[PDB]
Amino acid sequence: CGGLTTSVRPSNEDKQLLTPVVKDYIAQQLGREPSEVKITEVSRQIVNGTNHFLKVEHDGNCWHVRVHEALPCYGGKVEVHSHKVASVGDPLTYFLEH
Amino acid sequence: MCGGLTTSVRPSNEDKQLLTPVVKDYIAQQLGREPSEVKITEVSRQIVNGTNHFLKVEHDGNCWHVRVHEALPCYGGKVEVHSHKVASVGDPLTYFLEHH
Amino acid sequence: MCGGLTTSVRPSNEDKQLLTPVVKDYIAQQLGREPSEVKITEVSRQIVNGTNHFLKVEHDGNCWHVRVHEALPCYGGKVEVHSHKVASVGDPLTYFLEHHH
Amino acid sequence: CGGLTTSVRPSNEDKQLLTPVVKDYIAQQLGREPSEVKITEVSRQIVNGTNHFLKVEHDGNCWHVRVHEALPCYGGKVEVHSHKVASVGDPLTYFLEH
Amino acid sequence: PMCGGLTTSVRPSNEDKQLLTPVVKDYIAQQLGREPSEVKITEVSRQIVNGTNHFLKVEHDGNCWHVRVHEALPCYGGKVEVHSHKVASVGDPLTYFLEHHHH
Amino acid sequence: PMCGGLTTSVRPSNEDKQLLTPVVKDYIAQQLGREPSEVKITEVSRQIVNGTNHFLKVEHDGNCWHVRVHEALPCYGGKVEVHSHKVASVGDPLTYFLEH
Amino acid sequence: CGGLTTSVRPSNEDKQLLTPVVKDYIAQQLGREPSEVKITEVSRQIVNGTNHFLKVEHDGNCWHVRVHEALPCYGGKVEVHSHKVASVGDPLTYFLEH
Amino acid sequence: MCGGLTTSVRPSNEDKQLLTPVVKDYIAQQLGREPSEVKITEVSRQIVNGTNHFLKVEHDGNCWHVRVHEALPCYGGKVEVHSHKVASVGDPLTYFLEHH
Repeated sequence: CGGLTTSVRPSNEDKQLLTPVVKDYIAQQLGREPSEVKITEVSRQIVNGTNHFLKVEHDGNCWHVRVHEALPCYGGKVEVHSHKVASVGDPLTYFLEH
Repeated sequence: MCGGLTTSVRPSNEDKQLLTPVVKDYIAQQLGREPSEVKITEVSRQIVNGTNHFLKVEHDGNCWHVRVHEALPCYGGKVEVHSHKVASVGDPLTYFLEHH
Repeated sequence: MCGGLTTSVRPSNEDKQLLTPVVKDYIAQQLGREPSEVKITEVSRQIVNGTNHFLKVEHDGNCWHVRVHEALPCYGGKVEVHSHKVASVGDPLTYFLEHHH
Repeated sequence: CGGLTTSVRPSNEDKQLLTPVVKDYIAQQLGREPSEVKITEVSRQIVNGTNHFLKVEHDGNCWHVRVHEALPCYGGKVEVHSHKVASVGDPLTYFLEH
Repeated sequence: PMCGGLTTSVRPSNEDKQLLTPVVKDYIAQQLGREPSEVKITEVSRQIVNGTNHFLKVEHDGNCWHVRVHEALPCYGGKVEVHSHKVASVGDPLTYFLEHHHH
Repeated sequence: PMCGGLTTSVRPSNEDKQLLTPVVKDYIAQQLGREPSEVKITEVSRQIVNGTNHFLKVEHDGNCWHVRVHEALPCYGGKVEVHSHKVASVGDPLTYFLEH
Repeated sequence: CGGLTTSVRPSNEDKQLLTPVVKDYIAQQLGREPSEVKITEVSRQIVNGTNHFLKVEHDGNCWHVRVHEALPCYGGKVEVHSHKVASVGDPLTYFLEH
Repeated sequence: MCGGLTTSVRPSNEDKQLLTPVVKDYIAQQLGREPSEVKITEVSRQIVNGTNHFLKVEHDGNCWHVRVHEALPCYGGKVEVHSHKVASVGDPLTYFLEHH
């Protein structure tokens, strides 16, 4: 359940994907302004599940945490996908922090 | 239409049992030591249907595997990188999740 | 793992309200006349997650559009044609569902 | 919701998976095996929903009917995908009749 | 065999009837090729089972079968039994199956 | 996640061959009505089982079957499936059975 | 499965079964018998899994190592529970070294 | 019979992939230095179902948390301490594994 397709070379896929990878991610953290980006291999996984956004207090600090839980028929994995430092009074909203 | 967040609430006991161990382990690995007190005070849920694209990417003589999530349009349509790891060109492209 | 059928039951009122109009119209078109009594006596459900592939297919100088369903492996993995229609090469490949008789 | 992807020419994987299934279907529809079968264009739609298998009595006849209901976020369409003549005593099982 | 003995046969509870009756009814229908009218469970006996199902590819005299063997752990009674088979190819993947030979 | 997935296929160990070969050989012999000449197990994949077998006496339309239903624990997928049945008389004791 | 129950005071059965085992362990760890030993709180975790007993050679030394692997539905943790220095010729048997 | 070990064998590639990193990290922490070559030469498996009892124990004015494993009767019934740590009386009793 939740398996990856056989790796292939990208086709149109390049136009959709390449830009995000080049942009802020890698451009931000990892130095700045990457030169050469080609991809070369792509593999897809269909995922249905739920994101749990959590406010967590630990030892006098406060994080927001994004935990992904895949449905059982999509592999059932539970993983943290990101966190950010927050204040107690901050609203718990959708976020992605690199 | 879909993919909105539920109103933030205090977690149930079931929520705490499922989520706390996973969060606790993540904090421990991020900080390099186990936390003493860990309390989930608020939870909000979002249904997500989409696809993860696992990519082998060569950039300026380096090779990364990158995990990019694409939500379906009716689940908000967001496209985001969720993780990367340094890899060798010969490494198989498999499922991964790499933290910091 | 998923994609099995539930045990057959007599339909609820919700089932009858959702399904009856669609079935009635289908029978009418198949037989060329509206039926008088239509009664759903048993229902069994299957969750399906997969992809529809809409295909333009050329064979011996004819062109069909073909709707092929592919269930995910954990929903049974079946690959099946669900309908076809005669088309021309210049027709756009769009969503369709074609009943023949 | 439930929209089709941009048309592309089929990949080698597409041709390997889909061509045999289509070829067999054409053969059965026409009553003879075709000589050339070529998929020239493909467009994909992700679907989640439920198949309802129904026993239906109408005007002294009995059919099994396969009705697909897409979830609202996958377009919400409700459609008959096939039927077969059945006896009242037949078990209601998975089927596809062309 | 410390564990894995059968309980004393009793009349089923309402919970038993609700869980098991639909499943049995559907199985009978598929076995006979016709839906039964009345289906009643009159007696139940229960066994705890811990063990492993082995799916096997087995080649014999130029034929290939996939075979489902259940092995209970020794302290659950230790029985090793074939439940079913299907004819397969050498090239077929060895996957989960359960074959009833319905009508 | 839930348990009761299949392990990766392997060639059988010597322990596997010793335990399983006799049982399979006998089963083939009974199915075909003659002992096979060559029997080799070439590949094996395992699934953990944790649950309960329900042995049932069932009356349906004036016939009587004994039915063996397996119920996996919730954390092993929760499936309830019939594994076998036999024709019985109404007066027969309900005991352990396996009918091919 | 595999979460910890809410902490409670130990039952009389808990005290009778577990106190001697804990007392003996403390005695061996400290090299002298304790006077007073009291269990004040207990939290329980059901675990199903497998112990892997390993003979491991590293840099000209040989250890036996006991690694516990919980089933996926019991949390999937893989942890070393003990080790002992051994010779290459020693049989690999069940052990627990404190 | 109950909770017996399998016959020792050379590890499979799956065994090496799962177990080697965990063992390597443990050795590193025990010795204070990462080993160069780590090789698993033999493996034996024991299937175990039971319960971990996490205990807060006060003994002669000191406070330990203790992890005691109890195997079910049909898995051998053994009761063993698997680890302890020094704790404060106010510490929450949570899952732990202490190597020191």
